[PDB]
Amino acid sequence: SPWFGMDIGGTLVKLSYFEPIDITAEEEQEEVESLKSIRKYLTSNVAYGSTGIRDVHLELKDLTLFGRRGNLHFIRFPTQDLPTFIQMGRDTVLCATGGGAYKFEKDFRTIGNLHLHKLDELDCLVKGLLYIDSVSFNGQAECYYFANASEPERCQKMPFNLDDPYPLLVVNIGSGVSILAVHSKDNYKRVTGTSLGGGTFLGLCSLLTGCESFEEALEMASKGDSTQADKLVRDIYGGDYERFGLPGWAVASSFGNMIYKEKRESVSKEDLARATLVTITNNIGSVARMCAVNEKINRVVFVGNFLRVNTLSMKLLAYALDYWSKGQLKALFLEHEGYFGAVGALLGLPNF
Amino acid sequence: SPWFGMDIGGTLVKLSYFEPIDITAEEEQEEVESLKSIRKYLTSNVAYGSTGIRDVHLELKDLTLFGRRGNLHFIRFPTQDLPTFIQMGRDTVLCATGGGAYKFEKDFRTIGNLHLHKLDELDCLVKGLLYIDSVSFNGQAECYYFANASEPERCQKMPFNLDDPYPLLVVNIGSGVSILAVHSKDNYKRVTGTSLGGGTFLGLCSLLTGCESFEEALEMASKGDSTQADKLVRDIYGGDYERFGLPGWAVASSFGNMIYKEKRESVSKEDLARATLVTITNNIGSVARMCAVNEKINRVVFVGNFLRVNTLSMKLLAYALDYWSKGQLKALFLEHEGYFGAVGALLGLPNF
Ligand SMILES: Nc1ncnc2c1ncn2[C@@H]1O[C@H](COP(=O)(O)OP(=O)(O)NP(=O)(O)O)[C@@H](O)[C@H]1O
Ligand SMILES: Nc1ncnc2c1ncn2[C@@H]1O[C@H](COP(=O)(O)OP(=O)(O)NP(=O)(O)O)[C@@H](O)[C@H]1O
Ligand SMILES: O=C(Cc1ccc(C2CC2)c(F)c1)N1CCN(c2ccc(Cl)nn2)CC1
Ligand SMILES: O=C(Cc1ccc(C2CC2)c(F)c1)N1CCN(c2ccc(Cl)nn2)CC1
Ligand SMILES: [Mg+2]
Ligand SMILES: [Mg+2]
Repeated sequence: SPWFGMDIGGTLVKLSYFEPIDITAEEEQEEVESLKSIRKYLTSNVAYGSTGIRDVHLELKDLTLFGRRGNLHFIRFPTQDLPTFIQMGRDTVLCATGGGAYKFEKDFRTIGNLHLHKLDELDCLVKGLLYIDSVSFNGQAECYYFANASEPERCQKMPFNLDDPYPLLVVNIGSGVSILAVHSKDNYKRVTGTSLGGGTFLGLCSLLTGCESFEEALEMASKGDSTQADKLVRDIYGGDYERFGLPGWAVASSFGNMIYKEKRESVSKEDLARATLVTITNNIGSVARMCAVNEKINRVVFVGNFLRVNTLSMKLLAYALDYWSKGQLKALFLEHEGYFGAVGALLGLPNF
Repeated sequence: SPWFGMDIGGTLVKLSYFEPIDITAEEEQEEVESLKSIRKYLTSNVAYGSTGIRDVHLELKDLTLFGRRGNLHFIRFPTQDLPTFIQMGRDTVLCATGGGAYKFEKDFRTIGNLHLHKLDELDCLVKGLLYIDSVSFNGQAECYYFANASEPERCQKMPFNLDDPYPLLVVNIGSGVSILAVHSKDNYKRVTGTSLGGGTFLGLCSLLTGCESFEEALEMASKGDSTQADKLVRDIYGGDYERFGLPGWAVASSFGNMIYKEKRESVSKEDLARATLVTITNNIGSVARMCAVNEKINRVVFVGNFLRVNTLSMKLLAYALDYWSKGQLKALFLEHEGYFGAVGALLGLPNF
């Protein structure tokens, strides 16, 4: 049977598949056609149906897992299209995590003799993240940060070493946000969460601008000016608020200029997309900073798919965490951002 | 000259006026007509122009201030209409605070010989709050909370004593949010702030629903169902998330159901007004709780005008702080919610 791990989130299903590359002559003969056509279908296509995507650039090659050499593949599709996935499956031990492992448990069991083992979101995320960093990204660092995030002429992606990764604050930006404090391989807790996450950005953006995809929303935001919608410290004070070290450019009230009808009439959809992105991102950064301070942790790693192909938000998080913490905290990012739960699920396979 | 204190915020100007009631026979004769017509105009009207309002129910009567007995009056109008206020003034020592004391400094000096003394927002808020609580609300408690905020059949406003008020976490919800830690009468700090405040509610509401006033926005929200826009824990898990004590009713992603076109098409403006209010209010509550935990303070007082005639948000804050803190924190409220900076300004008058 094929080796999958699946993280069924509120928005996206993430799938990790291990493709063995040490298939012997005897093993190839003694393999069932449906197993052969699964591997063929998955490795010969990068789009699956109309909404499935293989993130080819993330592939881990020549990985030794469970005593086999193979390639680790990373695949995603909308949770909305899980019925299509299950129907295809009805035309195997499945380790699954995320809320959808519970919600859609009965649906997966419509696949005859399929064994569904549910694993907790937290153990899977932590196990997957530590594993991927431990095997490296094909010899390159899995973890990176933005050096000199204060000056834009100097700001550049640089690798970051996590050989001793503890303690770690993990900020998981999915539909919502979960915040975890990791003190060791077996000692971690969910510190808190916020409901202002990726689904808020996408939902509000679609309401305000009519955008029809995550990528279109980011493309509108790259052309916008959030200060058209937001009220800044200088709009209230006429400059800096010296007494409390608030610069004139800080946002005092997100969307706060939209209380005036004349401003609502002149703002562009691109401006509103950017103000939505900036509002959500800054609020995540601030919550992350308060949790780091309370947990006494200075390394904050951001994961989840809100940050995929989203350099605006990454740079904003890098700059804001460094500025508002007076350099006490480092914003850290990971190449395999959205897939750690799916990997951790796959890694629970020996337990069954 | 009349005794005013003024807090010019980003959205509202708040004015406290002390009306002496011990005016002797000689003092009344030796008073200039313009001084007489000011007092007459202010005490004989409750609407001023088309946007000024005297909050008559807040009046403090027979207060002894600066060695005179008088009544303390509380008046508000939009910062947008401050030019009208200044023009009326051109047809006095002014203690002023808030950002607008700096921004509009030069405008106030167009009033001949008027002396403008700017006072810091923080000192004024703390001084005003402690003063009003110390003199009481005409013999009644200035401070109150919602008893048994968990059960709605029992939930009722009850008075709360602040005779020793320290330490105190003050959460000032204006256009944005400022959070203060008060350890004594002369020892207080701004802990942090958030830009998701009252102006966010009003700005987003106006964009999403077309509402044209704060009160209309609250009226739409009272008729709405935020779960039409928000994605709940049970939408993702199918129930509670037992492992982390997240109830199925908690919001997992604010506006997170609005990523689906069919849901955007069926949601009502009232639903979106309520989701806006709930999103902003819960985020303020969560930030307040994290700051309380980090400052080791268990009493959290909420002020500012986001909460005036807004019992939905007060009850939401009362219930959420008690629930998520497992009863460790008390949400506290004050009758003179939006006016403490204006009172504190007035109290700086002897210094000049
Ligand atoms: N193709 C995409 N479609 C939808 N959302 C996307 C896409 N790419 C990135 N995103 C963003 O990524 C978020 C989902 O991230 P993800 O980490 O996969 O959450 P999730 O696991 O589905 N939700 P959760 O149950 O809270 O853990 C969305 O809210 C978007 O902001
Ligand atoms: N009549 C009203 N008009 C406008 N906003 C109102 C009104 N009544 C209540 N509000 C709410 O109260 C908020 C303003 O509160 P307030 O404490 O007066 O802020 P502010 O001092 O003007 N702003 P700031 O500079 O950040 O301190 C608005 O954002 C609304 O949510
Ligand atoms: O964690 C969350 C939200 C959440 C839930 C679930 C998930 C994903 C599916 C697993 C998330 F990403 C996010 N909340 C707990 C803390 N909250 C508050 C609110 C008020 C106060 Cl006063 N304090 N805290 C807000 C709710
Ligand atoms: O206080 C504020 C906002 C603010 C300013 C001014 C006023 C009123 C006029 C006086 C407010 F009500 C609110 N901010 C500091 C903390 N912020 C962050 C952001 C990212 C990170 Cl990572 N950390 N912190 C956000 C900005
Ligand atoms: Mg997820
Ligand atoms: Mg104010």
